[PDB]
Amino acid sequence: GHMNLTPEERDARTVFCMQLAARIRPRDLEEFFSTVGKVRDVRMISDRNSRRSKGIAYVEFVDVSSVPLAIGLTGQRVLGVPIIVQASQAEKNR
Repeated sequence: GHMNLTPEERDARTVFCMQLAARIRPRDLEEFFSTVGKVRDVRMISDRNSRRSKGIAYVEFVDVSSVPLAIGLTGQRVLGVPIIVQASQAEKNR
């Protein structure tokens, strides 16, 4: 349980989006959440190198409660682009 929020908790609202298509746009992820949510910014790895994973992005949400929202979206697949439940959490707790 929380008691109060932290400034650094806002940093952690980001959602790691893995399993993505080689040819996804940055917007394809922000759209996919905007239907139920609000986006702060879009930190898509510029996946053009043609030799790495080719299926990753990090979307900054504006809201803590959209992290467990985004988890619940794992089994959709826009054009063939599902998302992992992973979140962009950290190996830290107080």
